[PDB]
Amino acid sequence: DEELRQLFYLPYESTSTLADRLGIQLPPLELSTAVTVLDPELKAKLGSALSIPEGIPFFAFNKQHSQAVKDLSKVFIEAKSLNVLKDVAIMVKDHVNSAVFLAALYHTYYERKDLSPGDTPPLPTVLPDRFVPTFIINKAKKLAKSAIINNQTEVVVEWHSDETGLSSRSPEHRVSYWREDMNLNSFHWHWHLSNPYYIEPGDRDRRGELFYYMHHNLVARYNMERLSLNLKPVKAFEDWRIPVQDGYFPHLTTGNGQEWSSRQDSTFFQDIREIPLVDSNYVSQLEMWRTHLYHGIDVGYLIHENGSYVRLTDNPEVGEDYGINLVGEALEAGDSVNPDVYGNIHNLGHDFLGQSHDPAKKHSTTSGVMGAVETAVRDPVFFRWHKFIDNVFHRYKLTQPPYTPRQLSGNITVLNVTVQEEHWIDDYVSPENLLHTFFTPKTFNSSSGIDFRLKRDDNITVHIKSNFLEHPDFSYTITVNNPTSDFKRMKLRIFLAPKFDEEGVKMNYASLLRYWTEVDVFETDPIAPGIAYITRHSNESSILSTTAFAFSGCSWPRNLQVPRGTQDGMNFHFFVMATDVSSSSFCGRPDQPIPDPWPMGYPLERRSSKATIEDFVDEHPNMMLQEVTITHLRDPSSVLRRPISERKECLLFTC
Amino acid sequence: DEELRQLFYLPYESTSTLADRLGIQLPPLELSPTAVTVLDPELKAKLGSALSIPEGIPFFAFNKQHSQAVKDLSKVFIEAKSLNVLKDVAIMVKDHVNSAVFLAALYHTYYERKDLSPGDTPPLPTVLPDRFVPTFIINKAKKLAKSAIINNQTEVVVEWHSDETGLSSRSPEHRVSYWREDMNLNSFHWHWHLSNPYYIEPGDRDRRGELFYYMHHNLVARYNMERLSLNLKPVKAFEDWRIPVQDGYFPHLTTGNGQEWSSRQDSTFFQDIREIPLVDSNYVSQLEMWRTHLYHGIDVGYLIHENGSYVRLTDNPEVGEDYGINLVGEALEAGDSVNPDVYGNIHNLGHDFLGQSHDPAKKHSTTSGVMGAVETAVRDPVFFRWHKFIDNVFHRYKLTQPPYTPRQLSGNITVLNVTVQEEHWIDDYVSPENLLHTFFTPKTFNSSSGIDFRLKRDDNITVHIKSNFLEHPDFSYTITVNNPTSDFKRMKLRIFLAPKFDEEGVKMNYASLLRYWTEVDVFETDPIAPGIAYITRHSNESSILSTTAFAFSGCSWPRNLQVPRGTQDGMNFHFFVMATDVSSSFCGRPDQPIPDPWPMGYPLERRSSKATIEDFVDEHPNMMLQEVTITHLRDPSSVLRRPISERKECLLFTC
Ligand SMILES: *[C@@H]1O[C@H](CO)[C@@H](O[C@@H]2O[C@H](CO)[C@@H](O)[C@H](O)[C@H]2NC(C)=O)[C@H](O)[C@H]1NC(C)=O
Ligand SMILES: *[C@@H]1O[C@H](CO)[C@@H](O[C@@H]2O[C@H](CO)[C@@H](O)[C@H](O)[C@H]2NC(C)=O)[C@H](O)[C@H]1NC(C)=O
Ligand SMILES: *[C@@H]1O[C@H](CO)[C@@H](O)[C@H](O)[C@H]1NC(C)=O
Ligand SMILES: *[C@@H]1O[C@H](CO)[C@@H](O)[C@H](O)[C@H]1NC(C)=O
Ligand SMILES: *[C@@H]1O[C@H](CO)[C@@H](O)[C@H](O)[C@H]1NC(C)=O
Ligand SMILES: *[C@@H]1O[C@H](CO)[C@@H](O)[C@H](O)[C@H]1NC(C)=O
Ligand SMILES: *[C@@H]1O[C@H](CO)[C@@H](O)[C@H](O)[C@H]1NC(C)=O
Ligand SMILES: *[C@@H]1O[C@H](CO)[C@@H](O)[C@H](O)[C@H]1NC(C)=O
Ligand SMILES: *[C@@H]1O[C@H](CO)[C@@H](O)[C@H](O)[C@H]1NC(C)=O
Ligand SMILES: *[C@@H]1O[C@H](CO)[C@@H](O)[C@H](O)[C@H]1NC(C)=O
Ligand SMILES: *[C@@H]1O[C@H](CO)[C@@H](O)[C@H](O)[C@H]1NC(C)=O
Ligand SMILES: *[C@@H]1O[C@H](CO)[C@@H](O)[C@H](O)[C@H]1NC(C)=O
Ligand code: CUO
Ligand code: CUO
Ligand SMILES: [Cl-]
Ligand SMILES: [Cl-]
Ligand SMILES: [Cl-]
Ligand SMILES: [Cl-]
Ligand SMILES: [Cl-]
Ligand SMILES: [Mg+2]
Ligand code: NA
Repeated sequence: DEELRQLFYLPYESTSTLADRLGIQLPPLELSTAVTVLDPELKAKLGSALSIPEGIPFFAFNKQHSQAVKDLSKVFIEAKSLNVLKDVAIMVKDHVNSAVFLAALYHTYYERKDLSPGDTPPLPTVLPDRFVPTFIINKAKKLAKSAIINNQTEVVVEWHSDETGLSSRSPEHRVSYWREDMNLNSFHWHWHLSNPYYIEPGDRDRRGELFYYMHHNLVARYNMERLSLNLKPVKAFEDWRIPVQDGYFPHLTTGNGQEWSSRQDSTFFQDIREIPLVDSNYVSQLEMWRTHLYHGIDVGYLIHENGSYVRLTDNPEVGEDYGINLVGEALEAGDSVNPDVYGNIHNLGHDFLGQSHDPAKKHSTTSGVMGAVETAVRDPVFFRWHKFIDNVFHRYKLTQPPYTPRQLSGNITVLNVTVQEEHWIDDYVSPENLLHTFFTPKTFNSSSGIDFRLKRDDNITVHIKSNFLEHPDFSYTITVNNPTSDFKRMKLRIFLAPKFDEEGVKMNYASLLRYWTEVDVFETDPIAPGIAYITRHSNESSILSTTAFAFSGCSWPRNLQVPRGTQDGMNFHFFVMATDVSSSSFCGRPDQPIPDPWPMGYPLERRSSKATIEDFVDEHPNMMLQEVTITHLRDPSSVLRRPISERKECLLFTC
Repeated sequence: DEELRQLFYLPYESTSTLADRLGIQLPPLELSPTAVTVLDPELKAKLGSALSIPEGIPFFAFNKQHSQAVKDLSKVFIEAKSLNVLKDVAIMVKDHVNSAVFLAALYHTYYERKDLSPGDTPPLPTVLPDRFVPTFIINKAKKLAKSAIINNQTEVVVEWHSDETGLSSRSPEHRVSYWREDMNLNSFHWHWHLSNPYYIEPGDRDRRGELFYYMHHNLVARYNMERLSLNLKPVKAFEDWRIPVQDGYFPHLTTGNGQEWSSRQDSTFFQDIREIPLVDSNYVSQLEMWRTHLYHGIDVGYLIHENGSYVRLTDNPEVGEDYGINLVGEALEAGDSVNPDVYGNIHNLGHDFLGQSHDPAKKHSTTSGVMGAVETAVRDPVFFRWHKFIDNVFHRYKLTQPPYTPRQLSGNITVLNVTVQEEHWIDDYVSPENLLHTFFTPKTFNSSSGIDFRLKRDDNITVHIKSNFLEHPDFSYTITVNNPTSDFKRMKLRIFLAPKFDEEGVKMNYASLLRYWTEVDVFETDPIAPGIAYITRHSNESSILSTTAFAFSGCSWPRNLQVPRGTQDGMNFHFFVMATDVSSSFCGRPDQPIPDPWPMGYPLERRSSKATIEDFVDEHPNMMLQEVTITHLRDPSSVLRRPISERKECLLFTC
């Protein structure tokens, strides 16, 4: 139902206001203004859903907030039909926190089999306040008021990065376009609502490992963006007695008029003394959880709360859990084997950072953006926290034995690899193995999210325009040989990493492990004996799902599919492996197991005796190491032939 | 001109919006690159730097560029040939000037023009309610307004409590937030600085540097009395600028342009302000060297003029010589300093260092904190730490002065008796002699003169804002004196208040009390006939007051804060009375000299060989030391007779 989709709209307005605008029939009303009557029978089913007060965000990492979303979605998910779901939504909407309501709805599309996440509205069209700076939203309300007066039905407002921080004095602001990318922040929301740590254990396959894998890829790609910008790779925030050097001022205000808290430079990670105090958590508490978890990783087993020991291995027996998954569930934490011993490090860390401006709650303040999944990626400290988290996972990966020859062997030989950018501008054909990136404006209709009307009959639409990194489509072709006498199935596994570090030194195999990111991992049609060519288009990538919002549901943003690269051209490894055998691979499918038994990111998450990626690949005929150049264009038209006039004369052959 | 007063209204709206609402005839209009007044080139050429301050930021009173802009705009207003022309100029420039700069210039104009009276200016909270009322409350008002209009309701009242801006149970400084955030006190601060701006043409005020000292000394002293009433320790100067400011402050204020005031976390360093542009920066060690230079001048008894000559510092001046306290004040503020290059601009810049300490290198595109503006700075607990430092500099200077000689303290009139009596305020209770009370009472004002709450033009909506204030009953005092001479004698009575005991319960000696004395009433009497006379003064006549939520207009110590809070059990205060031989006193009069040649606060700002105030007063028949008790009532009706039936028995005589 596009009737269902309407429930996402105008989340800060009453159900009556939404219903009036949309011609939705309402259940009985009463005065709390006009508010729906909440049937006692429905209320009895709602668990803790109503316990979260209106006027604050959904704090996804907080136990009480997550339980409320889980409790509300439970009713939505268990509704006997979509018509009944629609009725329950309409009835409860006036009585639940709006962000909790929205989170529960999105989660419901992932959990219900008769709903598709691709049919949910793009998050920025629903909660534009989460992605657009305070001053721009305020400027839009102004422009709307004037437009209505002068009988203008449309207005467009826009902004630029030059307006939320000063790059010339703040190196971290150089990558704010990427951290603040509305599609990336929405992807983060989708990931956590598709794979919430509070999910009933068993209803996901390898969710702890997927937590590791998606965030590993998120951190790796961030670093590629940093290298593209002449920044040093992100440093883990691991010594928690050192103040967080780089603060962050989000410049965001919620639809309830609540401006998000900021964090000054040089703020300490401090004990959170909650209200009530008995709900508090402490830095040395998190440190001891970390100590316990490091011990378990180092000795190769966790202790179950039931007293038994659980082996950690990424070479499991049939029916045994993967060690990476067990560590992930313990670290997030989700379905931990022992909450009392290993704790809740990653989630609470978000809340410590998000409350660090007022950790003893003396000043009656809001949380910072680290406290919410749809905003946390904006903050540079997100990536310092996740580099720490990825370090824990890599610590575990290093305890695993290298893949054996048999574990890496394959029947298919990889013979060649070529990458070709598609046509994107007249009179230019990209040389082979060269990819480009550039900035392009995108515009969306914010009136689905914010009611800009002064009075009922006003006809006003506010469009919001801003710049996004983007790239032309590209394809690649893998040439393989099947030397056997029968048809062979294979999975192609393709990963990207920069060739050089920030010092210009070639990264060895060990260092590259921290960088490999998924380009495309998929099964081919059966390969006939002999030579075959397999061609994939960038829009088909395993990391994508299926107008400012190209891909819907849970998807790595298509516009951030290619790292920025540099004006001179930046060199990347393009690793290809042929191995014997519609949702984003980063997101998984709620109702299906991970098909592939190999660990996520295989084979490039384990140590090797080989010193270089070159030496590693040379050992295996089913692996090939290709190379591409990625070039950022400040002015895309620069690729065009310039006249003989205006042509530049070079001092040293090239200029 | 009540048409003049209208210019203060709806400061965030266009001139067209104001004129339309008020039926003001407009000059020619045009469309800016909406309807805006045409600004005559002839007027523009007269405006100096007034137009250089962009719309959308506050007036930053301590900043030299902002103050110059207010001075430049007010100049045109003040020099206008008539009030009709003044109104014309105001109407014409309103669309083209920063609104806070506009308002400041207008208030200053009432002080500076002889045909205008500051008492006729609107109360500041009715003009800029956003400066005094929390963000959440203004936003709640907008919501209540929208609903009211829809339901044909022409009036709405919103209110709030201190429990909503900080948590007293975890933040001792919040216990005195009611006083620091008192809207009348903050308005008084605005008035003081616009009546006595440091940028005034030198000579157009008498002893302005000394008045800067004196008003702030009284402001700090009264704050300390409020702290003692609340079982808080007296305020500590912020003097070692290497130490982070322990107590932060989150103002919870948002301007009418939607710009939320910056906050300051606990434990924030006082840091170099690297301005944009960088050449406009100032540095902590720079301020420290100005301080070193000033301490030196104070200690050796002279300042060095920028012309190379030395200027003696003395509070015993020759006729025609400046007062040392005045010279120090002008150097410290700074205002008409003898040597800007040597003594600097310590006090003003310190406000800006503190106000920008959340982002001192301007990396994060942020706004200033409340310390940057005169109408908000008093809210911040650090205001009083900064002013305790400032008062310490002034006291350092006062201590270099020789004690008053017998001749300087002698008088013809003898003080025989002193009595204080609270007026009637509740039926069936008469206050015992020498007992004063305080309690909290609500006050309400109409905010619709400041904020346009209309959705569309024809809406009839008024938003009242209600909140609690400290208050006290009227009181009077009577001084019994004797004139033992043979002719009529005129005298000035000088009455000061200070607590008797410090925070440790120890009797404060003479030296300690110097830091506490605050003006109660200083005034000249009618000539006193030979023999005995009784002089009775009502509290509403006090010299510290000027002449409905806003009792006294123009520049006045708040009547509601005239009496320190006191305690539930009753707190004891010295009430010092001196008879000396011959429009708030804190504000002075713009056009007239200080009539009294004695230093402000005489004789209780100099050292004495006498150890106690008792010993000091006993030496002089024209001085008497009285004592009063001040008792705060949580519930004012508690003073009433209770039913014999309901009285509870005490274990230890009293309970
Ligand atoms: C911008 O977005 C909103 C989507 O909510 C559109 O508003 C709808 O417009 C249709 C056609 O006028 C109305 O029938 C609906 O009642 C509107 N929905 C709501 C909730 O207001 C709007 O049309 C879009 N504007 C443009 C230019 O496409
Ligand atoms: C609240 O304050 C405003 C003063 O600004 C009053 O609004 C005026 O009301 C009169 C009478 O209706 C109008 O003619 C004026 O045009 C209004 N002025 C403005 C600027 O709107 C309002 O009346 C006050 N409300 C009460 C109850 O006193
Ligand atoms: C409002 O404006 C839109 C776009 O400007 C126009 O297409 C439409 O006819 C109007 N809608 C209504 C209901 O008046
Ligand atoms: C603890 O739980 C695990 C579940 O896998 C089980 O295998 C083990 O037997 C349990 N320990 C005991 C002694 O119950
Ligand atoms: C190749 O295919 C055979 C037959 O399916 C399979 O059993 C074996 O695992 C593969 N061998 C190699 C060389 O990896
Ligand atoms: C791979 O393909 C590229 C271009 O299509 C070509 O330069 C190269 O010769 C090929 N290598 C092999 C082994 O076919
Ligand atoms: C790839 O996706 C983008 C956005 O959806 C689209 O512009 C482009 O045409 C797509 N390419 C193809 C051939 O589908
Ligand atoms: C607005 O409402 C008030 C009462 O709240 C009323 O006195 C006044 O007449 C109204 N204004 C108009 C123009 O009707
Ligand atoms: C410097 O200024 C003072 C101010 O009174 C004046 O008396 C003195 O003559 C000046 N010094 C010189 C040398 O000009
Ligand atoms: C007392 O009055 C006389 C006459 O005016 C005056 O000279 C003297 O200064 C006054 N004060 C004292 C203490 O003598
Ligand atoms: C002062 O006045 C009070 C009350 O009016 C009286 O009781 C006391 O005796 C007086 N003292 C003198 C010295 O007159
Ligand atoms: C003193 O001022 C207050 C506030 O304006 C007023 O309520 C009281 O009546 C005044 N007292 C007298 C007697 O003027
Ligand atoms: O989890 Cu995805 O934000 Cu730390
Ligand atoms: O000066 Cu009155 O605010 Cu420091
Ligand atoms: Cl149901
Ligand atoms: Cl942008
Ligand atoms: Cl701590
Ligand atoms: Cl508590
Ligand atoms: Cl600069
Ligand atoms: Mg100090
Ligand atoms: Na909110």
